[PDB]
Amino acid sequence: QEWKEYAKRVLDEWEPKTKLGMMVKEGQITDIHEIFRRGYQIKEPEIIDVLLPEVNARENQEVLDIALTVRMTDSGRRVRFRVLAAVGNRDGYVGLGIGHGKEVGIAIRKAINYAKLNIIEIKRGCGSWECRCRRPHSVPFAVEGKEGSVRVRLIPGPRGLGLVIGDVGKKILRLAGVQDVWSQTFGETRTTVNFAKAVFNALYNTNRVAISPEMIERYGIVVGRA
RNA sequence: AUUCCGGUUGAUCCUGCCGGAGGCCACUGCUAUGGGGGUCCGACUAAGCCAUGCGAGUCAAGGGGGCGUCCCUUCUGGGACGCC
Ligand SMILES: [Zn+2]
Repeated sequence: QEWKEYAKRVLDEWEPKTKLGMMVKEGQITDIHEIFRRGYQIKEPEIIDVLLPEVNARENQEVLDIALTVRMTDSGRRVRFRVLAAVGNRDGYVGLGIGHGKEVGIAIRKAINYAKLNIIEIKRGCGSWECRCRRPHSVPFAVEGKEGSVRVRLIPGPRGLGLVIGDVGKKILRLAGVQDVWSQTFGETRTTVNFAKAVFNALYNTNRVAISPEMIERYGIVVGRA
């Protein structure tokens, strides 16, 4: 219950500034599923700390890309660090973020904060021909997501099959809780930022697919926590 | 595993090729304790050329002969089984 007591400490010594922060602090909101699909803005990392306190674990925190960028000036070179990171719990909830700094540590901190701010909620299940089980071990059905030039299609896979995707998408899916999947990617996958954002968009798009009431039972669809 | 990674810029995103990464066959450096199973080993260039030995024989119950043994009447001539 270390994460639970961490959440209690945050809720104690946190002073809300936004409407959603006030809702959480006063107690109108108790479960993270309430802050989604309502149009609210998440601008305080303390909200995510309180509602998903496990995202602060190192095992649940993943730094994806570190890049050095240069600005030219009459004096010389101005170096800056761009860090692309991802956080989340290994059940339904994942987030991705970008941070910039004069130092790698500052960039990492800002990227983690922005990933927490951008956290989303996904849907999991099983819709593969070779599995036909009813567990949230893979994506419920085939989805697509594109960022820039990279197009990523995620397809359900049989239980026990590893994550057949690049390293970046593999880490993102592992943080999101998905365990088995097949992938088809087109475009420049070496662009880590675009690849990660395409995987993130593909995971998010699971909520854009209309489904029938019986499909939930058929595919074992689970929203957010399981 | 229905996968990616490095490389064009002071820095970025694309198109595009090259390389890395896996499997199979052929030649080859270094090195090598065993035992089993298999449809492996002068096909790639010369279906180019070959010393020597062997790789197609069998039948005496189709036929007449020769050499040897035996049984012999006994100069006669007859019968067999061995080899040719
Ligand atoms: Zn399944």
